[PDB]
Amino acid sequence: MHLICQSGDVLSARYEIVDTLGEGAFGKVVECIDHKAGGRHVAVKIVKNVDRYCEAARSEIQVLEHLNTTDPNSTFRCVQMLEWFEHHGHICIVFELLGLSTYDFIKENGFLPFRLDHIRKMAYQICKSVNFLHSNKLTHTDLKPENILFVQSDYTEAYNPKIKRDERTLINPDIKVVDFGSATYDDEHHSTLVSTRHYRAPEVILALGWSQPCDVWSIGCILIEYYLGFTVFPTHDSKEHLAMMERILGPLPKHMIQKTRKRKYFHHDRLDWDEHSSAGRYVSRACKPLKEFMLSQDVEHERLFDLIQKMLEYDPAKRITLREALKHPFFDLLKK
Ligand SMILES: O=C1N=Cc2ccc3c(-c4ccccc4)c(Br)[nH]c3c21
Ligand SMILES: [Br-]
Ligand code: NA
Repeated sequence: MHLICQSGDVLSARYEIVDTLGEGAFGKVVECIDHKAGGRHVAVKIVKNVDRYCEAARSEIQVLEHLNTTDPNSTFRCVQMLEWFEHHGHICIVFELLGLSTYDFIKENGFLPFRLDHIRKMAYQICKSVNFLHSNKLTHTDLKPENILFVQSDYTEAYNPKIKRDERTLINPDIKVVDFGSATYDDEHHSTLVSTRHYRAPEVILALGWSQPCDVWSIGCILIEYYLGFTVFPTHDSKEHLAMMERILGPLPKHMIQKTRKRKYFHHDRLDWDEHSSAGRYVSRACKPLKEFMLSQDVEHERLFDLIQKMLEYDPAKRITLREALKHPFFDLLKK
């Protein structure tokens, strides 16, 4: 891929590569000049020439033709796909050009959180967008801050005496949702494993089956990360992940424990986790009950945390739907 994704390379006798916007497992996304469309900049996803990513790219193209036809104006803020082509055996998907991902903005700003009023707007848009998917018999399955992009990531920058550091303040917090290569229709095969680990729902970890509610779980994780500026379940070990969950949210429901095929995590229907081991003391000291993460007792913080708590309901059958989430009091300040 390195040989065809360089600055200056031309794709499909039309798109001149400017630079790389980001890289993933799948390949990379590059900003290009569209020399046919008078020099307009676009984003081109160059997909690795590897079966699993080719297949996901083909699936993404189908999902986006469906979504972009149903919502041609992007009222529901899914990214607009413009075209696709093949270039030296790589599938390339052209999209409208967006700004930084919400993840990169956090990272570039030194892992500082977003302001609450921005979180409120971003959350509403994310819920609206994913609800539109949920209304069309789709589950995204891979929601994460890297897949939520600012329409424009421009910021103002000033020294802030309070934290004795320069600080970027986002100008326009409008977002779009990207990456529909894992999105699954209600009547299609469900992989056992979905979502990036940190955003993965307990029903997925426990291999209990999943559907739209697993997106809601991922959104809860995203919102807490927007609030705090860091990932709340940063581990790569499933058992430790579940231990973190229990410290933050309390014990898993017994019926879910009883149903799982992943017997290895449990012993006599409780998590098989030594709280006094090294890893265990770390989980106790670093994690804590969800509400203790609040940085203020002000009612707007309480409202956000009530919503996050409901999104992080363990039992997916009881978890708040995005339809209900859009009516939550946290969003009242957006409404006339
Ligand atoms: O500007 C864009 N218009 C569509 C699009 C899709 C994915 C991206 C990404 C991206 C996201 C996750 C991992 C790697 C890259 C960036 Br950063 N910019 C993108 C755009
Ligand atoms: Br980015
Ligand atoms: Na998770």
